[PDB]
Amino acid sequence: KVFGRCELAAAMKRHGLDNYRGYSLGNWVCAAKFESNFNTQATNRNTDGSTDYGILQINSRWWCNDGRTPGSRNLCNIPCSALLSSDITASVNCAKKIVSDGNGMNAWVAWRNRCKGTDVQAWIRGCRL
Repeated sequence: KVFGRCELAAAMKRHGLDNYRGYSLGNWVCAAKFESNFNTQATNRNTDGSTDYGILQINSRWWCNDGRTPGSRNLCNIPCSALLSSDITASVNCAKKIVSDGNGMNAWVAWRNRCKGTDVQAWIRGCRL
């Protein structure tokens, strides 16, 4: 599906995204919109048979496998299609392993370019919270 700022807020929040590694909820919703407007089925093909899927665009050469890449590690140790179902529990689950190594959310090129430095915790406000 396609989400609604608010609708996705409380979902991330039930999945432990509020504050995790000192990133408040707010941060999360914002990387969402500038990665794929809050579109789950959304995939995007980069240059070297590389692909970023769903809600947060977790890219295949590093985190998941879509059977095809000369590199392909599956650090998140899952199947990229886990990433294209409206069941967000494979994206959030993986995000936290992403966030956990070095670069924090600065690893979501659109979070460091569009919400880093802004008033993030607004993204979350009005969504009944």
